[PDB]
Amino acid sequence: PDFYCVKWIPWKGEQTPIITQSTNGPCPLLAIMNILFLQWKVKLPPQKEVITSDELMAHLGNCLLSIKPQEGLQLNFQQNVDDAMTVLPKLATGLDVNVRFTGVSDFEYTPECSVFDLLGIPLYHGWLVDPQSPEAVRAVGKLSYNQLVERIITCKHSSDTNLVTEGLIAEQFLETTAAQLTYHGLCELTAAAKEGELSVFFRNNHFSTMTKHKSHLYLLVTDQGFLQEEQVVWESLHNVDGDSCFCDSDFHLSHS
Ligand SMILES: [Hg+2]
Repeated sequence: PDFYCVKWIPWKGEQTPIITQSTNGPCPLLAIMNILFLQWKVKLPPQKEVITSDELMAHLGNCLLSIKPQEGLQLNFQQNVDDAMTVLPKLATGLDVNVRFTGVSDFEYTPECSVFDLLGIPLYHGWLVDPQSPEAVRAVGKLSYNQLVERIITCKHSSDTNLVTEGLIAEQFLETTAAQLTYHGLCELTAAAKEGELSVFFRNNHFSTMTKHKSHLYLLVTDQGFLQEEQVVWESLHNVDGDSCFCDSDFHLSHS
């Protein structure tokens, strides 16, 4: 959380910085910031090696406050900026994220969602309930995750056996989809993402910087272990869980 290592890479033919972490924390700061660095919206002095949160925060503050309104939600805009600013300091420490299983862009709104929306950064997750299993669909339905854990507990202590049944139908779905990415999710997520756009991907209380390229998904390699490995930049998100290929800045294969 204190200091982060900067990694310089040849992004779109220009030396561009990227921020690394070994810690694997639940801070979306780096996910958001790396997107901004990749879009050249923040620039660092060429020599830079290490960076603090307070700099990144500063850079982010300026970035949000420098957004000119450009066509739609008017009184919302000004509240969203104020919402973004009030929650801005939380982005360093960590964040509760309550997904919904109804679609890849679906969360319970908290004001931290304003920062993504202001900056035009999509937030996605892959924890989707399958249409194929329609008992789980019925049991989960409208509910978000933290609502589903409440209802599961409520369903245990019900005397009605219908509810107690569904309380297990749902408790199954979380047990079977424990790694928070279903195959149905990965398909829907791929189709959803705009080719060559940067976005943030949520899974197991981690935020990753994501993009789509030749209609395949890749995540940025935040890992500090590959700090020296300039040729290791993107990692494929082709399978639901397992083996994955690494790529350089231009999406060509690479090895260590
Ligand atoms: Hg959020």
